[PDB]
This record gives sequence, C-alpha cells and structure tokens, in this order.
Amino acid sequence: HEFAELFYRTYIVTPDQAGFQLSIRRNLVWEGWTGEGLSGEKQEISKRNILQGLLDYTTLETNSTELIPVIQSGENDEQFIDPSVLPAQTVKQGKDTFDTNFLKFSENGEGFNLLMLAQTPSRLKKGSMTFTDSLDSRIALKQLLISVTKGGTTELFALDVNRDQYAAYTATREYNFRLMQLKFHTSLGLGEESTTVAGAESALLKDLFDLGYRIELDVKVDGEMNVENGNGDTSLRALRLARVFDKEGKEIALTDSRVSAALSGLTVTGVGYSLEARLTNINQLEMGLLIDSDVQKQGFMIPTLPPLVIVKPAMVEDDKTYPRLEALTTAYRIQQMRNNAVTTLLNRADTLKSYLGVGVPHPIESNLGLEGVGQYYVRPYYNEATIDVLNDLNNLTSAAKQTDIQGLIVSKINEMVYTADQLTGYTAALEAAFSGRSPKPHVAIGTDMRLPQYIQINGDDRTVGIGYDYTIARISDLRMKDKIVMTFILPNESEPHPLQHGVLGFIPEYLVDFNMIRNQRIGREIRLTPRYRYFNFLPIMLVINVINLEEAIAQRTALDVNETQVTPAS
Amino acid sequence: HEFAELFYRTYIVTPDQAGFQLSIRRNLVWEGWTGEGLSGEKQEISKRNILQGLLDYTTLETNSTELIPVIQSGENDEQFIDPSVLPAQTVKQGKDTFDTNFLKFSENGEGFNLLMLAQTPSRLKKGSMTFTDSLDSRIALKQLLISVTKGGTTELFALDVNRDQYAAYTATREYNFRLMQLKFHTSLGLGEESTTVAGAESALLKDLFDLGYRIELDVKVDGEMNVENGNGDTSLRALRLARVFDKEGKEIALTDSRVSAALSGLTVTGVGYSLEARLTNINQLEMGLLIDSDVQKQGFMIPTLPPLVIVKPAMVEDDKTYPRLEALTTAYRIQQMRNNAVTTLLNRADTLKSYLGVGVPHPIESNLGLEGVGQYYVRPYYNEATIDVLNDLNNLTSAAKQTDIQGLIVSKINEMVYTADQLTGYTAALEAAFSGRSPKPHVAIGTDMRLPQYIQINGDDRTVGIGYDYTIARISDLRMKDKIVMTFILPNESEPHPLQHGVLGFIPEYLVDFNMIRNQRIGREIRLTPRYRYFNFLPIMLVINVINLEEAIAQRTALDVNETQVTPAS
Amino acid sequence: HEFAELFYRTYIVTPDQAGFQLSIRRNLVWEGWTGEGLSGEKQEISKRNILQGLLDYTTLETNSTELIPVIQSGENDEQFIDPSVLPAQTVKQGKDTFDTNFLKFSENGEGFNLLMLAQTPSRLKKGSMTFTDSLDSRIALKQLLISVTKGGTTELFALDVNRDQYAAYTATREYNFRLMQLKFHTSLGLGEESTTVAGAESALLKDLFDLGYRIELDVKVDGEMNVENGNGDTSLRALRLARVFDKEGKEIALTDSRVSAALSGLTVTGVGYSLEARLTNINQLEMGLLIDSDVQKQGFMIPTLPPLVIVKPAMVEDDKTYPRLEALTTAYRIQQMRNNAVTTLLNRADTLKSYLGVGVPHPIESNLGLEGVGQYYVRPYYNEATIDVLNDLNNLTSAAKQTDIQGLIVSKINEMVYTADQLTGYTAALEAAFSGRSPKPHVAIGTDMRLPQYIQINGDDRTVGIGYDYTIARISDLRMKDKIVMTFILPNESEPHPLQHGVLGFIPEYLVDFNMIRNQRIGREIRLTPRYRYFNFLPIMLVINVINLEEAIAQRTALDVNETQVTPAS
Repeated sequence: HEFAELFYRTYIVTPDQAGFQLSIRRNLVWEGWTGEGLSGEKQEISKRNILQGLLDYTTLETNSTELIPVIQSGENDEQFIDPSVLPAQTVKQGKDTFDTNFLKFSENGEGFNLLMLAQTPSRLKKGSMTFTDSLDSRIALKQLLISVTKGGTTELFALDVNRDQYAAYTATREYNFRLMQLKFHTSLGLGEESTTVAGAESALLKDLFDLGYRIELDVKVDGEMNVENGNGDTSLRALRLARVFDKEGKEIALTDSRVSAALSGLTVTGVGYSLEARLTNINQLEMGLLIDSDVQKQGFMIPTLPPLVIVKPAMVEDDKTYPRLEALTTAYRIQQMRNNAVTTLLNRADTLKSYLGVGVPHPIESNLGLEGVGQYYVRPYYNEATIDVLNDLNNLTSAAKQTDIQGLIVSKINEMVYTADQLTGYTAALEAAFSGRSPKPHVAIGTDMRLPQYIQINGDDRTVGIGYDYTIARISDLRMKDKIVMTFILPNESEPHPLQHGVLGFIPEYLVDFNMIRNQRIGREIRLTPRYRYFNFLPIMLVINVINLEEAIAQRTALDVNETQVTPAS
Repeated sequence: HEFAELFYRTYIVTPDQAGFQLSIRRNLVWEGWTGEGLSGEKQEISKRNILQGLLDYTTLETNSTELIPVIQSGENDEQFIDPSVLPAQTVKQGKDTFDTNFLKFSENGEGFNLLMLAQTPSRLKKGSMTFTDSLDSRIALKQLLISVTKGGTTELFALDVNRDQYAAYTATREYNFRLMQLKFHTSLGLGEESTTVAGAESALLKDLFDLGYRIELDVKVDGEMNVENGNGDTSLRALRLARVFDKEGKEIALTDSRVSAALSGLTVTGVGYSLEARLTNINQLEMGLLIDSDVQKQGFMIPTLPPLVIVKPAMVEDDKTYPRLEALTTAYRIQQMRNNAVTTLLNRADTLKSYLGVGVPHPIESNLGLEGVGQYYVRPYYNEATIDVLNDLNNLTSAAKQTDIQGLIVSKINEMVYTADQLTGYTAALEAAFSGRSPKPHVAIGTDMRLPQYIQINGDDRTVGIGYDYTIARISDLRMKDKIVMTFILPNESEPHPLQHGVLGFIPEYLVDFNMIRNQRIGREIRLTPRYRYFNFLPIMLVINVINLEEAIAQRTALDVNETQVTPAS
Repeated sequence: HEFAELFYRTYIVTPDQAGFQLSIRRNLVWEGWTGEGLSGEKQEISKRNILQGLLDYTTLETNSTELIPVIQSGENDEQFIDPSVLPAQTVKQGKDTFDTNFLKFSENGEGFNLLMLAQTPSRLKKGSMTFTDSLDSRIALKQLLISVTKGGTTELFALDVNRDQYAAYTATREYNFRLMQLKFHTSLGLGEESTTVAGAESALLKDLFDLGYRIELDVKVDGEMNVENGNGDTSLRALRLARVFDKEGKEIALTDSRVSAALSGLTVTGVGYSLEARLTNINQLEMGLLIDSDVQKQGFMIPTLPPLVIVKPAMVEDDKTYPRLEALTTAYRIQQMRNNAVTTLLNRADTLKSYLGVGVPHPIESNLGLEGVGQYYVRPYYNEATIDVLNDLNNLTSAAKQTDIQGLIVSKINEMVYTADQLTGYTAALEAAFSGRSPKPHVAIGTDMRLPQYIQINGDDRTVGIGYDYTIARISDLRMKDKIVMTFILPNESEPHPLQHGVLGFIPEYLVDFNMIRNQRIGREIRLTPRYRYFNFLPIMLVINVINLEEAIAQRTALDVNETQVTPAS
C-alpha cells in the first residue's frame, strides 16, 4: 500500500536468516583518558561524537603549533613593554595557562629571538628547543597598539592590522636567502566606532566623532625576521597625524580650524606590537587531536505471525464453489500491512512523547532506551502542537474560509517543521553522510482524508517548504481522524541506514496447501503464514492535533443575515 | 559545505609557491600637478579614476576645440551687438576664461571672420592662426535673440534653435567648392510656457497665455561662410508676427478681437545669434584629456594549519590492512573547511562595521586598510539594519502571520539591496569591466536554518530578485542564529578577480604515514597537515539581524478568542 | 550600454558620406484651392493627411455617384408626396445642396424615371444625362413612412427597412433581361421604445408599450423597375394589423380586452418610400476625391568632436610599455556614449516641454519647429505627472509598503501609457505602416536604478504590458536620480524610419599615429577622435517625476509601536 510504503520502505531478506544486523561506525575526538592515578575504579573515558561538531564550534579549535610570547618574571622583562600601561592578559594555548604581552620596539636596534620568547610549559617538559625547528612561511603583524594622549590622559587602541596585506612578511634577498622582510608603509585609519582596549569609545577624539570625523594616521614600521633560528628585530620608523575626512570623505587639511582645536596638543605614538607566526612543524613536536572510530551494532529479529486458513471440499469443487486463492491475498494485503503499520506508527508516537518529553532536545547519543540507531547521528527531539481552529479564527463570510483555514494550517506546519529542523541539525547530517550531491531533505506528510485540502495553498506553487520537497498520503483508518504525522525520510535509496525513518523486514512466505483432517471432516487447507514486522530508526516525529473543525466550518452557514435590496442608482 | 563554497570560490595552487599575486591595471585622468619642492613640499600628482565617470558627469567632459567668440574692447567690438542690450556673460572652457555675446546682423552685406574672431589665450600662447585651421563640416545656428517690443517696453527671449530640423548649414556648390550655405525659412513657436532670460513668463504676452494661446512667427534667416579661411556673413531677411493658435489647435487670425488688443503695435525684431563651430582638427593644436595607466599589485600568500593525529598498532601493515581512517578525513573537513569560513565571515562583518561606519559611502580608493582589491573598482559601503518583528507589525491571527512576516522581510531585503547598489554603482562596474558579455548581477543570501521560510514569497516567482538572481544557502552553525549576511558574487567564474567576493586559496596536502616514538610507545602515525586561508576582496557587505521573533510567533497563541456562536439565519 | 541603444539604434554610416538623409513620401488628399479670382496673392492649397483618417471617419467619404431624388419645385412635385404631410428635408452631397422627400405610392399606374427624377446642379453643369449610364444591379427600399390614425390623431413612423433582404431587388427576368421586380412579404414590428418621426415616444400606442407589448404589422409591397432606361413602378398592395405580442412571446388576439382598447378605429396606411439606387459609372461621369504624392527631404550632418590623447615616450617600442590603447577604449566608450546619451535625452525632454506643454495634443503636421520626422505620421504629445509617494498614501506597517508602492507606480504608469497612446494614435499608424504583420507596439522603460523594485508586482505574469511588451533598463547616472523617461520604439528593425524614436548616426573612427613635438618633447602619440551625434525623430515622450519617495521609505521606520503583549489563551 502507499501509506506503508511512504514511511517504512520495503527491504526483502531471503528466508534463510532470522533477521538483519546493522553496523554503525562513529568518529570521535579523544582528548585523553582518566585513570593515570590508581584507585581500583572504573576507567572513565572522555568520549564525544564528532558529529556534534556540526553545531558547536569549540569542539575543534586547535592552536598548539602557534607561536605566542610567554611571560617570565625576571628573565625577559626587558624585551617587553612595562606592565604600567597594560597589565598581563590571560590566554589558553592547548591545556596550558600562561600570560603574554606586547613586544617592545627596538629603540636602538638590538634584536629578539622568537624561539626563546615562546617557551610554553608543555614544551619545557618536552625538551629544550633545537635547531631543527623552523619558522613558517607566514609571519605577520596581527595587532598593533597606539597611545593617544592629550593633556595627560592616555587612551589605548587595540587595532587589528592582520587584515591589511602589507602586514604580510615578504621574502627578501638581502642577507643570504633566508631573511623575511616586512614592508608596512600605509595609512592607518582610526574610525568613529573604534573602541578602547577595555571596550569603550574614545573621549579625547570624541569631539571630532560628534561631528562624525575620521582621523587618518600614517604609520611607518619596518623589521626583519630569519626563518632558521628565530633571530630578528622590528623597529618604529615614523608616525604622524595624516589626514581628516568629513561625512562625504572630502579632504579637510590639518591647518583647518575644524580639527586643529581638537588636535592641538594631541600626541600619537607607537608603543608595542604582536607577532603572528608558527613553526614548519615536520619535527612532530606537537600532538594534535586523537581521532578514533568504534563499531556499534544492533540485531533485528523477524518473527512468525498467526496463520490464516481456508476450508475446502477436498475431493472436488476447487475452482468455483468455495473461495479461490485471491481471497487469501486480499485478506493478507488488507490486514497484515496497512492495519499493522498504523498501530506501529501510533506506538512510535506514544513512545517518543513518553521517553523524550515535549519540545526538548538532547545531546547526541544521550539516550539508550529508544528504537533505532539514529541517535548516533541526530539529536533526540519530539513536539506536539494543538490547533484550535475555532479559537484562532473568526469570519462571518463563508467565502474566504478556505483561505483562512489553509493559512493557519500551513503556517503551523511550516513553522513547526523548521523549528524541529533547526533543533536537530538533520540537514547537516545528510550533507556530511553523502558525497557528490546533497539531496534536499524530504518531509513526509501522512494524514487522513479529512484535512488534505487545507495543506495545498491556492494560487501558489511552493506549499509546505522552500528548502523541502513533500509527499502527501491519505489513510482510511478511524484512529487517525484529524491527525497530522510528519517525519524525515529518504526518497531514493532502498537500503537500511540510521538516516532512514523506517524499514519493513519482509520474508517471502510460500503458500502451504495440503489436506488435513478435522473433527469428522475431510478438507484441503491452504495457508498463509506471514513473516513481517515494522522497525523504526529516527527518534524524530512531529504531531498536529486539530479539533472542532466541524464547528468552524458550520459557522459558514451560521452567520447572521446581511441583506441589501434598494432601488438601483445610476 | 554548500555555504562555504558559495561565497569563497575554490582556487587550486600547486604546492611549490607560497601564494599568488594579482597585478591590477588602473587607468587615470591626469588633471595637473600641485605642490613644488621649492617651498618644502613634494609633488602630489592629482589623478582621478575614469570609472567614477560612471557616477559623475564633469571630470571627463571636454570642449577644447569648439569655437566661441571672445570679447575685448576696440578690436572686435564692432562685430558684436551693443553691450547695453544684454551684458556680457562669463563662460569657461579649458583653462581660459573669457566673455562672449551675440553677433549683430549684417545689414550692408558686410560680415565677419569667425575663425580669427575665436582665438582664446591658449591658442595665443601657441602662435596666431596661420592658414592651418579649418572650419569643420558641420555649421549650425545656436540661438536667436528676438526682442518683443510693445510701446516702450522691451522683452528678451532666448530660443534654442540647434534642435531644429533646418538650423544646420547645408552644403551646396554654386560657388567655390568650400563655400557653405544656410537656408532657414520656418516658423518658431513662442508658447504659453516659454520663459524669458531672467525668468517668469513675459508680461506683454501674459494675456494670451492666460487664455492658453500660442504665437507663430515666420523666420527668414540666410547666411554664407567659407570653410577655408573663415570669410562669412549672415543677414536677417524677414521676421513678422504670422499666426495665433488656440488651445485645441485651430487658427485664429491676427485681427480677431480675441488677440487684436495684445498684438496691436506689437513689434518683434531679431537682434543676435550664435554659432556651433569647431576646428576640423586636422591640426593637432589643442590636446584633450591626458590619460595615464598605473600598475598596482598585491601579494596573496598561503599559510599552513595545525595537524590531526591517529594512533595505530605498529607491527602490522597499514598499506593493505585496515581502512585509511575515513574518520580522519571527516574530522579534517568539519574542523577546517566550515568553521574557519564562518569565523572569517563574521570577522569581516565586524571589521567593516568598525572601519567604514554605517550607511556612509566613501569615494573610490579613499582607504587602503580594507583587505582586497575591489576598492579600486567599487565604492566602499557598509550598512546594517535591525528589524523588530513585534514592534513594526500588528497581528494576532495565526493564519496571516507568515504573510505579514514575509512582507516585512522581503521589503527590507529589497530596500537594502537596491539602496546599497545605488550608493556603490556595482552593475555599472560590472558592465565597464567586462567587454563582450555582461553577466547579470547575482545577489547572495546566506542565513541560518530558521528564517528561510520568510525570504521567499508565496504566490510569486520573484522573491528577492526583481532585477537580480539569488541563491539561498543554509548553515547549521550556532554563531549565525537568526542572522542574514548579504553580498555580491559572480556565478560562472573560477579565478581570483577584483570583482570576486573572496577566494579560498587551496593547496592540497600530503597524507603522511610513519612510525614515531611517543613516550615509550611504538605506534604508526598518520598526520594530515591542512593548509589554506580565507581571503576577502569585495569591500561591501550587508547584514540584517532579526530579534524578538519568538514572541511574535507566540502571538499566534496569545490571541484573545473572538468567538461568535449565533443561531443560523437564512 | 543598454540604456543607450535601448533608446537610439546604432545606425552605421559610411565614412565617405558626411551624413544621412531621409525622404518621406507623403499621401495627401486634395480638397480645394482658393483664389481662382484675380488678385495676385499666395494661393493656399488645402491639403490634409489621410493618416489623420485613422482617428476620424469624415476624412474620406463620398456619395456623389449614388442617385438621390431631387425636388424641382413646380415641375415634378406630382411624383412627390405632398409636403403638407412632411416638410422637405435637405441633404448634402459633394458641394451641392438640395431638398429631398419620399416618393409617393403610385396606384394610378404611371411611374417615375429615377434617372430624370435625379440630377444635381453639378450633373446639370456637366451636361444632362442621355442614357450614357446604366443603373446598378442592387436597388432596395430604404425607408417606409406609415401613418397611424386613431380617433383623428395621426402619428408618423419612419421605419428603417434597408436591413431586410426581401427589400433587396431580386433579379428575375420575364419581360426584359434588365428588368427586376420587388416582393416585400414580411411583418414589421413596432417596439415599446420605437421613436417616432417627431423624435419621442408614441402617445396612442403608449398604453400597450408601457405594459411591454409589441405590435406586428404585416406589409405586402410589390414594385417593378428596369435598369435599362430608368423605367419603374411600385404599388402598395396590403396593410393591416397582424398580431400582438406580450413581453414573453405568447400571442394575444385583437378581440382580447388588454389590447382592443388601443386599437379601436386604428388605421395604418403607408404613404411614401425612398430608393437606394446608384449609377454603374461604366462611363465614369463623376469625379471622385483626389490623392496626390508629395515628397519631403531632411538632411542630417555628422560632425567632428573633441579628441583624446595619450602621451608616450617615443624612441622605444609602442608595444609593451605605457597604455596599449586600453585606456583609450574605456574612455572612448564611457565619455562618448553614456554621458552624452543622458544629456541629449534630458535636453530633448525639456525641449518637448517647452513647445508642446503638458497634456495638450496637437493636430497632425501642426508643428515643424520640433526635431524629427515623426510629426508626419502621429500627433505630437507631451505629458508630465508627479507622484507624491508620502502624500498619496497612509500606512504605518513596514511589511505591506512594498506591495502598495508597487501597485501605485504600476497603476499610474499604465494609465499614462494608455492615455498617451489613445490620444496619439501611434498604434494605428504602426499598423498602417506595414502590411502582412503588425508588431505589437513596444514601450521602453529607462529609469534610475532605485525604482525598478516597484515596477514589478509580485505574482504578476503580465506586469506593465497588458496590451504591449516592455523592456526594463537601468543606469547609474546621478542626474536621473528618481526619474522615469518613456517613449515608443521599434525593436525588430534597425534602420532609420519616421516611426523610430531616435538613431545614432555613428562613424567608425580611425586611429591616428603622428609624432608631434610639444615644448621640445619627443613623445609617441595616439589619437582616437570620435564623430557621432544623437538625434530625435518621434515627438512622443512621457516622464514620471517621483519625489519625496525616501521619506515614505523611512516611514517604514516611523510607525508608532503597536504592541499586544497579553497572556496566551486557548
């Protein structure tokens, strides 16, 4: 039948096995294990699924090879800026906690070593740095600091320079072939929205921004770096108040009184800088993240069902008196497939609403008492929405009633489907599992034959989705009156996956005909012993319950008469 | 992931070079050099980009070779009209400032020499006209000054004749084969909207216009001029009040009482005229705009990224036993391609917000801090708007809620796209940059998985694209919760180009399998060291964020029940 | 650039000619010349365009050759009805005027010669007819006059009979081969609203008519006539009241009291009739209206224009150093096409406004001062309208503003298009221009790049073209900010034509390479001197001036907070 086909796709197994088994492979990040101390206790493994990385972002944020300065009290203080203008800041690299601060410009021209400057506590336990380490091809200034002082008040700006492409170190030939040169000759723009290091707008220049002026600063910084031993230095060359622009961007000279009043006595000077660079890690000094795969399996069993039998005169009359064979298949089709499918669906609905709760998600693989193996891939979720048609709708006119009903129903269906999609991350799982193409997720709409006219919206073409395709089915059971059941299914592939909603374990059963005696009777019997069952994988299902639709539709004819009959006027 | 590949077009680079460099070719209009080092300053070569000719109309105008009479006392005063009838006017051509006025009509057969009459100071510097110049093939009348005098009151009119059918000299041989003829015998109409030189309708003819009449004057003007040395003359032969027309287009005589009073003693006389003449410029004696091309370029280089790790038993084969650890590849994908992309996009959003301010266009090449090249082509512009769903809308019925929401969001999107393009002139840049084809501009919309129900209107085919092509992408990340990021892309191109939004500089990495001793453990290691970077070219971006939408959706439930249960009447 | 050629077709012109000229062969219908009297003044020939016949029907029509009974008092009145029953009526044919009346039903057996019971003064002046001409094969009754007498009150009814096929004389020989008889055997009915000769509803049949009754009169008319020599006869043979119809079609007899009251003593007798007969004009006695061809000529000149120059150091190769002409091509395109297009368009718009005024149609060929040859085919017309977006609307919510603005703009633009086309007769002129195919008239929409989001209405297959097709273009100029310019164009043809809106007479330009020494500089030079000019032919234009739109746009952000926050109820 169509309804059973839509939700659980038929999968046939040769009658030699008791069922089918699924093997599900998972990918996971291993940060380590607990139990390097001894307590004679469970070893507890910190394990989590990588597919959770489809939603969260902190799941994979790795910078262990990156070079950043490390603060050491009394060892390299003289190469750093004083802590009297910007105290130390806390940063986390890997699992180590340590502080850093901005480098100092070479006042006279003595250099700094980056390899010595970056001694993380983890690498200290690793063994002192050797010569084999090599700085990456990419080295650049990432953040530059300036000091705005006017009258004795100093405000600091944390200006991101890494975006400009002149901060990229460029290769030079000058010394052997190794030194890497920085040419940073441009104008630095401090805008109206530029905020202080503490996170606030400036006040010394606030007079110009109240007039909405932007100030240009010309910055001249130069330096050199060697990619073999971390040896190098960078120096400040020149910096001066460059230009000022009005609303439209037209140039306003420095001598103009519009800005000289707010720029008198105003000093801008370079203070410190930070260097963004890595190694060329081929020494494998740095450990990444362990990626591990486990096999999870579940077994499925296929039973035998109660039999169905026919009485027949054994000797003769096997063609026209008493039923021919086709009645057997008719009974088989009517009862075993359609009738059992509906009961299975409703059982799934009650099981979800019971175990999972209404409108509440769960962590990936946080439930083990549910059906199927989709919990490895999708977040558990369920919801139930009730539409009170009479309460939310009211119109005396009996002509646009269809449109109002359709608007309500389609509104609820779309919003609920898409809220569930957002909370599940299903489309991400589909995109990750398949390669070469990302078929659009399919939404299943299986309902009774009362509602379907309120699902398709007149005058339109896209009915229930703009990123979805749909299929509407009708079933004639008396249980599903005024009920809307929806879930995610795949339309094409015919083999069991955790992404597929449901399967029909089917064993072809051969018709057994033979003569058996009953109590004082001789008759041939023909028997149909089915072997089938429905299984489910997705822990996702959304239900709409509508009541009192009849009263609202009857309100069409319950309106109060409004007649108009007067002499025509023209 | 479809979102990532939508904005950043994958560019493949062989693993032998640190990156790629783009040589951008600019063309400029030279105007003049300002500042000298004889006073402590440097030269600033004033160069302005032609592409702003897309948006302005004066920088690239030129009328150097057009002939205009010059005024000075005692040397050419005779060939001009009396200066006390209409004072001289100051008109500016090239770098020379001068005066002009109408030529007085010949009466005795004595005319004028236009060529020698039309020497501007720049031509004086070059040396006086020898025989070298040549009046071009086209000569036409510019304007006729006719004075409507009634009694003692004189009124002046400035009628443009250069748009007439027969105001252009027609070549004819009845004489020397360089003589050029004019035969202008037609009627010009002075209507009810014709305006005097100093403004406002004429007082003398106000009566006819208040009744909506029109005045036709037969004009007979003839003149001869030679295109070899500039001997010429023009004589007015006839001018007389000819017809009067009513409001519907019917003739009214010159004597009828409807117009007799306002036309009794009315005299019209022709006073002066001008000419459109220019040198044939076989001569190379006056130079137009001087155009120069400069070559700018940028270095775009490629880093490497921290690695990923697998642990495997050592004493077995890795070449024929056990998979290639697909978990590694999936972890690489999710970790590296997707999250870095959204992080870079959001950082670009914040950086533009910080630098350019909201809704403030800047002139081209007026800033250098932004990463990319498109600032050499398109005006920088960043505008963001927040839409408050509950405040700006008023609804309680569930059925019509999405209709209202769609109207709101689509209206805002169309507003933002059209206004942003207007301020940037994007499509003009595309038209000028591409010769031989013009790709229809494509607008990109990238958002989370919640909104897209509202981006696309129900019932139509043109949702956000009225004159644009759109592509909607969805991401499941939690950063972009109910947000929309918008910018322009190019559909069918695969290289770095100044009008591309951004490129993913990709160089594939080498899978590495070796044994490494790790804390007294002998295990196989499989490391993949990703290496890529998200670049950014186009300095225009549009971001809208929806808030408080949840309460508006809940308003589908927070309606007050309007229940009317009245007895059916008919 | 689309906005350019969408308005002006780029018509190539050979470099040998100085321009192109058009000859417009004009059809004129002759009416009459005044001044055959001896005075020695300008003769004015009344010539009027047949193309004006597209609007009016009184342009070309004649009834001269068709014979009309003329009254000649005192000589032939015996053959006419006594004018004491009906006063003589005058009719106009050609330049002759004469009085006419119905011929009497001759029961006394003596007939009438229709030829000699006709002849106008013009026919007499040309010569009294002498059986030079025969009569047409079709002759039929035109009018029957029947007198209704009841109680001494007489009412006259002028019944139109020419629309029955039994009154058309049927060729049936029995005596001569040119003799036809007439049998009129049918019923004539008088309706409840049939107006009488006096021009009002009846007073003796009013009783029946007011109740919705109708009266049927059976008429039995026979007549004989020979086209050989104008011999003919006609006699009345029978007339009575036949039956009476109700307002449904059921028969009611005379004896019935409902109709017997108004038919007592009611006697109806026919008194006269008229004839539809005419000459075969095999001998061509009569002159028709005259048609002549006159030729018009207009010449157009292609002028030279300012040049553009690139300086280039000379003694080296011109190949791979300094602009290789790319800057020349870009500057040429931009400067010489795009700015000049909008310049000419706007100047033409103001020129039309200056002459034609707002909303004032003009008769065909009534203006010659305008540019173009379109005045020879269609009525000149110019209209101007301004939409005050904020002042014409009142809405607060931001959601529906898009649709409302779209509807307003589309309504106004379509109404203006249709009004202009009706008042100009452009479509009829286009249809008369070609035979075998009539292309659908095309409307061009060139406007700035702000509005186009409003010209399209969502969900509309037919957007602005209800009985036309359209094309939408955009341009980035600042002058056209919030302006729409309109006309009609011909997309399927590319050649000059009086129905073409405008054409670019363009000349291919030859690169010039001569070395000019300039202030002791030896520099390589390249020249690209344009020559072209924009022209206007059709004097039709429509402009929409949308102002204050930005404020109504911001009115989306100006609504006064309508929030409804109440506890959910269900």
